Amino acid sequence: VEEILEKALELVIPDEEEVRKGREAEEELRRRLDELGVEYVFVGSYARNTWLKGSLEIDVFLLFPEEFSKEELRERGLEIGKAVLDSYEIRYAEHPYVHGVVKGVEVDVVPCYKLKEPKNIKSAVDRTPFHHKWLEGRIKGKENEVRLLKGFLKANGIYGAEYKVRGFSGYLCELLIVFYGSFLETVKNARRWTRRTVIDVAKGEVRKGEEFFVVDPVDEKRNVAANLSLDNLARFVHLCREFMEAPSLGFFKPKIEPERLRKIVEERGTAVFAVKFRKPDIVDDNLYPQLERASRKIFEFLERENFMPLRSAFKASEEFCYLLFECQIKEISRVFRRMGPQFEDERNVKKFLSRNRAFRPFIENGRWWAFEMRKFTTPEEGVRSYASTHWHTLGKNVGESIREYFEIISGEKLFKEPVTAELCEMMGVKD
RNA sequence: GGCCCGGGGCGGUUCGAUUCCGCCCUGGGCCACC
Ligand SMILES: Nc1ccn([C@@H]2O[C@H](COP(=O)(O)OP(=O)(O)OP(=O)(O)O)[C@@H](O)[C@H]2O)c(=O)n1
Ligand SMILES: [Mg+2]
Repeated sequence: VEEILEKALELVIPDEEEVRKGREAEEELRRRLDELGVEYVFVGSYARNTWLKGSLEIDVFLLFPEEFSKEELRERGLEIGKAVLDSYEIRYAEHPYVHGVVKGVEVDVVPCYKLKEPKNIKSAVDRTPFHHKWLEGRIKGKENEVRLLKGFLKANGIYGAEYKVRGFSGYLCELLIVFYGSFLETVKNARRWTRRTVIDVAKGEVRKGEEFFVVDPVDEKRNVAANLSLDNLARFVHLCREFMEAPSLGFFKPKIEPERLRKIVEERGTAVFAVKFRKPDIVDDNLYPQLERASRKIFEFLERENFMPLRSAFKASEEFCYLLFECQIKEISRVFRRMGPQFEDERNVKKFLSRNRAFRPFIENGRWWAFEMRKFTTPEEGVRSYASTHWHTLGKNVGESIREYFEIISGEKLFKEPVTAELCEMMGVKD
């Protein structure tokens, strides 16, 4: 360990050239903003020197009086953001902000209400400046520890808190370091975390609760780890146990033949198909929760129709989106048996038998049963039907897109699509 | 936009639904975009 972590610092700590570049960009931002005479404050990992090597992104916050309208914040904010960046892009889900570059560095110009007491927030990001003040004096000296933690989560796919990841936010990493004292202590204790572990940083306590909860020092009602999924919490805990057991530098390093994949699927004997549709032109933060719903809704449909679904997944390229499925049943019989009433109450038995049927119901164990016919005998046939009539329940945007067009890609043609990596992961193909 | 909790109308399926699949309207929270 001791040694491994030393080498690890070389992958997480920014070199003197990247730091300079960030400082050079910092000064430029101040000079441009001072010329406008705007009120701003630097926050985030850049401000606390906790940003991960190769992930430099400066956060500048524009402070506005709380009396201001949210519309005003949006208009003035974007006005200032655009006038201060070399080039910019504007694309958000709810809270507005401008993304750009200043002297080769990524920058986020974010508008927010300058308040006192983060109790009742007015804009989604009002806590941020307060997180900064709380951390400034506590994280000073332990920033390399935060970086190891970030580099660890990043190299293993659970670093972002955004929906595409559902992992650990940067701020959460910093609270953990403040709570445990170091990357190693965090990892040692995380091995004992549970799905009901509550970490109260301000109280310096860990208690049992109703769900994994990391209390914000700035607001006790805020769960800093709110969007961390159970499975990612589990992957982290399991990763911590492995790292302690066999301390490797590979834990900080970021981690196939389409013809091989065909052989594998052939050997598994499963039904592997995908629902393909055009990708809605919307933010990742809106797209993903929809693909998750769409993916889940179809998966549940496949389970109640007895196709015995194994797993589902999804891929979103720039063109299309794909919802992936694997089922144990490639084809089921046309008939099935519907349970009827007990022979005892004749009223319902009469109604049951009056039903026009093709085979005539029988008695088994004191109750009537009837052979009914399915409307589809293959997983693909059912999904084609489901997705055509229930598109409205597949997410607001993903559902409307599927309404205007979708297709079921199966067999040979499916391995030609940009989903091969996703399938391998989904099927547990190893090597 | 997604999730959670709660109201008020419906339709389909079923011998049988409040409870299965869905659809309108609506109240309150929460999360992602910093
Ligand atoms: N889900 C989020 C996202 C952001 N923030 C706040 O916004 C700040 C800036 O977050 P961001 O710029 O997204 O990342 P950093 O925290 O700066 O860390 P890094 O850029 O390395 O990801 C955080 O410090 C935190 O106070 C938060 O509380 N919760
Ligand atoms: Mg940043």
